Amino acid sequence: GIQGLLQFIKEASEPIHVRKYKGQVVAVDTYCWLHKGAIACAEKLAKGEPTDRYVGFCMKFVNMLLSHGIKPILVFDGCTLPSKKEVERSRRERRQANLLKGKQLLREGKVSEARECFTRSINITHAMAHKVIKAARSQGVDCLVAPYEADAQLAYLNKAGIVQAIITEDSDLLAFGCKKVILKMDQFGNGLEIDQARLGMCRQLGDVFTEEKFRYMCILSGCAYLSSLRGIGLAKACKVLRLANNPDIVKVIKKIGHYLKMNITVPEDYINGFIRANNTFLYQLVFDPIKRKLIPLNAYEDDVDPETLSYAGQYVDDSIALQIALGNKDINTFEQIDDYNPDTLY
DNA sequence: CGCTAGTCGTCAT
DNA sequence: CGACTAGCG
Ligand SMILES: Nc1ncnc2c1ncn2[C@H]1C[C@H](O)[C@@H](COP(=O)(O)O)O1
Ligand SMILES: [Mn+2]
Ligand SMILES: [Mn+2]
Ligand SMILES: [Mn+2]
Ligand SMILES: [Mn+2]
Ligand SMILES: [Mn+2]
Ligand SMILES: [Mn+2]
Ligand code: NA
Repeated sequence: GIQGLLQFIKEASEPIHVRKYKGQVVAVDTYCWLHKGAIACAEKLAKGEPTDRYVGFCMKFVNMLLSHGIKPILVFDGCTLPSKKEVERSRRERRQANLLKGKQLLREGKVSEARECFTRSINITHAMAHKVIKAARSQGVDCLVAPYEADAQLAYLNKAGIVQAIITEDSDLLAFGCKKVILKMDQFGNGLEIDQARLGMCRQLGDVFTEEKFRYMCILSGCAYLSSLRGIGLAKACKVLRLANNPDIVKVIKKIGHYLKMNITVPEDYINGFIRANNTFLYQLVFDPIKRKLIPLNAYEDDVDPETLSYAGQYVDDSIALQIALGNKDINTFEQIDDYNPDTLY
């Protein structure tokens, strides 16, 4: 997620109701609902007791969408992306702590604080996701497990014209080049929409409303794939790309201190990591549900060698990718946990 | 002052 | 995933 991006481009946002997309197709970033839903039953999840409350939670949203003639496609995160591994480890660490300190507090009588710890330690498993998937399919709703981050899969579905809008809490989706994004959507259908075309409604951006420069700015502010330089956020990054008159981004980043009148030490690795992050936003693997095969989010340019792009996701055989996308294949064990055949979105 | 970095909350009785 | 804020320059 781009820290503070939603406030930074807030003038491009427009309150809406989802009936706006009646009779159209909308893809969902389902881990947002999953997380919110799992919080409601955190005690039982932390204690290992059985629960399916989070299923009902997600399902009231899905049913709400259906009541307004919306075709939802639930998308799920798949295998872990190397580019993101660090950030993920950090989350795990925090969760681990909040589990121990939680249990600790249960052995000190204090349950009020223990629950506040349990709510911050929930880990969303693939089994839980799959429960949501079965529940959804029982209502005729398509589900799709992304090969890697759902962000990219969603962006792809949007850019391909497969869906008209993405529902998510996550600002990243704009850096991936989503067309339309629906944030803050509640159980009634009220949300905030940001169109890519309307980023020019943000005077604060200047000419940084093109897809490329916007992406550069997001990376420079600090993202999941690369931490910012010391003291650089959206404002500074944006400013740098505004004053930037050179087309080559590397030389810009080498003169970033000059553009901001600061003494910024830029490590040589920061460049390669920037290239890495850029390439990850551009080329992260996704699954074409129509051709049923793995593809990068955008076609490889002449300036990128795909062999160097392992951090953006490893290729696997299309048949495996398909079984993962169907939610048939367990991400961890790669064993078959279900037998859904749609032949008897795809 | 604007801005970044780090801490706290998402559920729901 | 984000919102909020104390404190940084
Ligand atoms: N605490 C919390 N609240 C809301 N959304 C969250 C949270 N942690 C992660 N996420 C989002 C980030 C990803 O888009 C997705 C999977 O993250 P993963 O870490 O694999 O579960 O869920
Ligand atoms: Mn609760
Ligand atoms: Mn895989
Ligand atoms: Mn995500
Ligand atoms: Mn993201
Ligand atoms: Mn070219
Ligand atoms: Mn202040
Ligand atoms: Na930053």
